[PDB]
Amino acid sequence: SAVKAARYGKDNVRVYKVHKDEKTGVQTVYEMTVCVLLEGEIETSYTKADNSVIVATDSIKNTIYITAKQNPVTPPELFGSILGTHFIEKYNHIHAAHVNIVCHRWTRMDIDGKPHPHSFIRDSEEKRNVQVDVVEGKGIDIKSSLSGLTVLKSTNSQFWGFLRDEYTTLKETWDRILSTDVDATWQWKNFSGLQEVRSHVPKFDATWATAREVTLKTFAEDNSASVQATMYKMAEQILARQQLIETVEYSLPNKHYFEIDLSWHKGLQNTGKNAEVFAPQSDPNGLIKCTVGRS
Amino acid sequence: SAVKAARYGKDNVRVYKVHKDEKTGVQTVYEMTVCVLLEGEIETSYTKADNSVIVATDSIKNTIYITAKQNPVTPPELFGSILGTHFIEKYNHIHAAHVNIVCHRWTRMDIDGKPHPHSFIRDSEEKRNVQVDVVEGKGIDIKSSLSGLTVLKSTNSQFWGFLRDEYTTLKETWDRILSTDVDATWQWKNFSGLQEVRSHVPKFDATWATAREVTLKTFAEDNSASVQATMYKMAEQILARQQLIETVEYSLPNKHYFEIDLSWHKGLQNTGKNAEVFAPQSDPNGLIKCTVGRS
Amino acid sequence: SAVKAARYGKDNVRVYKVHKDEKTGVQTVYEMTVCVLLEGEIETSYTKADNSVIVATDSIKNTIYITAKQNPVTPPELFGSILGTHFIEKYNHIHAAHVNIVCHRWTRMDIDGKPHPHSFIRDSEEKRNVQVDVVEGKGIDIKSSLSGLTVLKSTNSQFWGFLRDEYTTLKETWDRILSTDVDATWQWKNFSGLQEVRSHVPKFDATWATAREVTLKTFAEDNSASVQATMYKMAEQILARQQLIETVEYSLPNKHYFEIDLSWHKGLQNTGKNAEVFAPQSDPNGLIKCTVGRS
Amino acid sequence: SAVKAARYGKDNVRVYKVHKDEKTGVQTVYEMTVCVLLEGEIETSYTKADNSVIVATDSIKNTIYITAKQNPVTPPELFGSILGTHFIEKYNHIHAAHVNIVCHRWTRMDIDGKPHPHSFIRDSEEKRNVQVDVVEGKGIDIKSSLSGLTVLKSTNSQFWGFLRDEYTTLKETWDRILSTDVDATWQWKNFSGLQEVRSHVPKFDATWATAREVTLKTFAEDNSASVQATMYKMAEQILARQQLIETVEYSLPNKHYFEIDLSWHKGLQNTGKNAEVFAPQSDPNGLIKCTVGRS
Ligand SMILES: O=c1[nH]c(=O)c2nn[nH]c2[nH]1
Ligand SMILES: O=c1[nH]c(=O)c2nn[nH]c2[nH]1
Ligand SMILES: O=c1[nH]c(=O)c2nn[nH]c2[nH]1
Ligand SMILES: O=c1[nH]c(=O)c2nn[nH]c2[nH]1
Ligand SMILES: [Cl-]
Ligand SMILES: [Cl-]
Ligand SMILES: [Cl-]
Ligand SMILES: [Cl-]
Ligand code: NA
Ligand code: NA
Ligand code: NA
Ligand code: NA
Repeated sequence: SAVKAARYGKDNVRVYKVHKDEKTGVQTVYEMTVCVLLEGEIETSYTKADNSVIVATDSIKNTIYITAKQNPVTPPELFGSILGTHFIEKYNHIHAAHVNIVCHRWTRMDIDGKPHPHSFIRDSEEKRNVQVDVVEGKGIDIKSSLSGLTVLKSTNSQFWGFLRDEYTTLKETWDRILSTDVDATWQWKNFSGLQEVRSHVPKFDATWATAREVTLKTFAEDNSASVQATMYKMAEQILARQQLIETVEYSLPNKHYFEIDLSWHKGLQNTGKNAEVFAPQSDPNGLIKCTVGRS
Repeated sequence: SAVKAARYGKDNVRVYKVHKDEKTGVQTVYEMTVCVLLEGEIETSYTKADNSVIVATDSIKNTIYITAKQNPVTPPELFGSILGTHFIEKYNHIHAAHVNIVCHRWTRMDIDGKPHPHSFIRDSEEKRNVQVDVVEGKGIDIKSSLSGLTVLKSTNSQFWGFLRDEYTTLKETWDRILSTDVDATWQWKNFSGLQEVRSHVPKFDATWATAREVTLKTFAEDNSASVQATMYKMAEQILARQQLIETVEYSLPNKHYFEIDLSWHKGLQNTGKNAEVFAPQSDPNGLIKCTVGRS
Repeated sequence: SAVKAARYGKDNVRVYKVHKDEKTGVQTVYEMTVCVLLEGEIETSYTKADNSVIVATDSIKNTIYITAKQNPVTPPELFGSILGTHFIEKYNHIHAAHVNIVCHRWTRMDIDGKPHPHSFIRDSEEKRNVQVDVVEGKGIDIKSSLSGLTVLKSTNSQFWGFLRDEYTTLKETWDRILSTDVDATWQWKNFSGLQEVRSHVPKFDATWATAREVTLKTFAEDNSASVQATMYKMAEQILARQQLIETVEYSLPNKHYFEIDLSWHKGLQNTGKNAEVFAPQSDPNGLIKCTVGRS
Repeated sequence: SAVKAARYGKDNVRVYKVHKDEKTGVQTVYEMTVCVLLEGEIETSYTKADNSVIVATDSIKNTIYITAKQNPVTPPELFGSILGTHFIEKYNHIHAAHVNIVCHRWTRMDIDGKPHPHSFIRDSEEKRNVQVDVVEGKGIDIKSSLSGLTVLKSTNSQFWGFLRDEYTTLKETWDRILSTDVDATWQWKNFSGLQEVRSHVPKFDATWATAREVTLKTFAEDNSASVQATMYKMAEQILARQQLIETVEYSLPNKHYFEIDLSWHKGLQNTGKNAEVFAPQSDPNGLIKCTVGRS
């Protein structure tokens, strides 16, 4: 037997950081969940009980807190690059660090029309994430994403013209509900190291904002021929707006809302043009994925 | 053996309804999860296998859809009163209906600064709920609530002066983080029946809005001496603003964020006045409850 | 405004305890989640910011650990009685303690046919719970329960003879699947205090075992006319077997498995007597409740 | 812009199947959740709104039910191979099918010491899974797994000798609790097609059973030097026992149970040799992974 691949570390490390402007009194909070997995010359911990090569996962947890104390935690693309670089520079036998960060929303409260200096609201479960892989000699690969963005439009979605055979019961339609939970990932070009990541810092927040805006506008305005077609249009625009992105991936469930035929009850009309009451379906659901890159 | 209490019905009935203004093109969606449990002269279904007294739970599900087709679904206090009244009027041997409604957020999207006519976003997991108990001869009792409103303030929360004995390790503090998931319930005065509920329809949305506003402002502005003290002030204001409410109940977890002592590492200062990085605790949590009524 | 009711404490306190027999080498583990809420003369913490009446929730957490160190944690009915008695005896102004305990399964592993001395498996998510209310001057009220016991039978369940009207579409049936998650609660007669609870210690484990056995046998052997009828038979037997129980309550979802008509595809027969493939429904579900007591 | 990768299908398809022996009266149930994603020449559905290349996801759902009606659903490795082969053979432009199956436990009840003919219990949340990738011209790749197997041992776990530096606070230990949720995957050698899979049918259930047995025995009997070391020993044995497996992967969380120092309270001794009461930690957790293959 041989170890073909090994990685280990600390998952589900919850971190909060507060920034206090002494000038203005204004406080800003950041809350994340962090995962760090390491690889390197660690095979003997598995094969020979040799713990001397193990940086304890508890020590990894400590490091995350220390790094957050001494560095900015935003944008998470920078924080994660700093964190991963740390492990491969500090430990000679560690050659890769895999850092995943989930950012939780704490949005400043408006009270009486004015931004409150130190109160916040979790205004939805949408997340901003990063995956950062720091590999000794091979630079820094960053995948940024948004997830848990739940949307619905009540009309201007169509689905017709699909393949019909002896397994098909689905009726063509020119007017349906479309609802999904958006998972969108943009993959940056490889960066040579931390100096290069630092050089692009302003692009990370801006690109996140553009991706969200494009997603929302396109969903709302597209007279959609299918989930496939709509999602392609989203990906095409993001790539057009940020040249340092190599690929954009979307993964979208099609969360079905079914018509309910009530005609058995006193001839009540609740289908097609007369559909007002629908049954949301918890399962099953369509799942549609696409990765779009440059020609 | 005797049946001392019995109730039965359909839970987790998901319902969507759309309203279409043909004038303006504007669509509005409502999505709920509904539970209906019935009581009455049904003991023999349990004791004698006599199913003749059972209105099938499947029929209850059908009724919910039919009622939603033929009536307004908002405010949920009205919808639930209509639904419960239906069962006790229609079936001679059914004498109580217990209706629980959870309303899910579908907030109209702003695209380019303009309200979109038919696209929506789930802008958080906060819910608006109602519990309606319709009892033959005893009217309609309505409890309205908001839940899942998650908030945090980074300062202006204190906790000092509490009882100290040989079980106490907690240090007094003059500056801490306060974070909670708000569950707030207001109980209306008993209504004689549907005509009376209809007569008060405008008060339901207005009171929900006031309760939310009061909760948020009070949390943000109170230099809090304890969760207990802050929540009392919220309840006092709601009761003052709506005379048709008899009681207000709050149930608030105290979701702890712990300081992390980093002084073992190079003398790093991260406690008291120097606290910047904290560890959110998933469990355990304080749980603080209060019911406030009129003197 | 006046405080009509108030309670506060610590929820979600996870506790593990190990017992080591030095004779035999055999270890036994117990794992619980505990909630303790207190009531008494504490209104001024809410109304006047008077924290002097508050036993901090952190201190409540400490107490739970200390009590578990110094006392047996099984049966949970005894542990919870000891814990609640502590608070009302120790603090003059605390007059009620409400203790909820959820016991998690750690079942000893069989390796090579022999019981292992110190390895355990979580052999399902079924829980054994207790709710203990200790009220100064009014003794100790104990509700014991099992929950999360998920069962299914593939035949010998019928549902016919129910009320049919213009809201009914459900077809009568003589052969269906029946599946549920059992929640069963037995309420003990009031106990005068801790000495009395101690006097009945052997009955707690025995009654839990009987309730589970009766539930399982009755479900498996009853040619069920309805959930209502089957659950009544379970409750009747428990009450017959343990005289110190006053009431038994069951709450049972009816988790539907629907036939799938495949006849549109090449005349495939998959309904009634020919039903082999079914669609489990996640929602909605029937919910059936009964409380049975003594005549 | 170009489509670099695309896949789509139906997720969360819940399926139940019953087998009835008319001889003996004995019924056996199977319950799964199935996901099928397809790839092929479908780019134009995304880029040109050309739905003619789409086999509707609703039709995929129908197919799953039809296939389950006409074929055995066990072992899931066979069912998934049949299902995936179907799509690539039936549709000329579909060239890959990705089939994921989660099998849920329905274990026959023992009532009075005898196996019941048609009643079942969900005896834990452990799953048996398969991932089957059927690729036109490249055969059938099957990954089998077990997941959600939760275990704990109260002693005979050690962790000492690890790297200590200025980020390390963790104390070496010779006696700790070890608890994990086992996720174990075995990857079969590529199969040329369905005839070859059929030829190995008996090996699938047998290998699943061996993997579970080896996992459980090794966990219980190993005087563990680390999670890394213990998991390696599990993987080595599986590979030794089944030659048609190419790799074994384990992913194991280290779910921490912390000592609680109670010495501040009346000198109570609850650490090291005197540790009886521990605090289970919900987060963070160690995460340890290994892929082991043949030399
Ligand atoms: O947008 C859609 N894409 C699909 O592939 C599909 N299949 N069924 N319904 C569908 N709707
Ligand atoms: O606001 C608070 N109330 C309490 O009762 C308490 N106990 N510990 N900490 C606390 N904070
Ligand atoms: O056992 C049942 N009880 C009910 O009350 C019911 N209603 N529909 N189906 C049902 N099955
Ligand atoms: O078994 C373990 N492996 C590890 O890598 C580790 N790190 N901390 N604790 C640990 N325990
Ligand atoms: Cl779909
Ligand atoms: Cl608290
Ligand atoms: Cl039902
Ligand atoms: Cl670990
Ligand atoms: Na290195
Ligand atoms: Na009536
Ligand atoms: Na007292
Ligand atoms: Na093909």
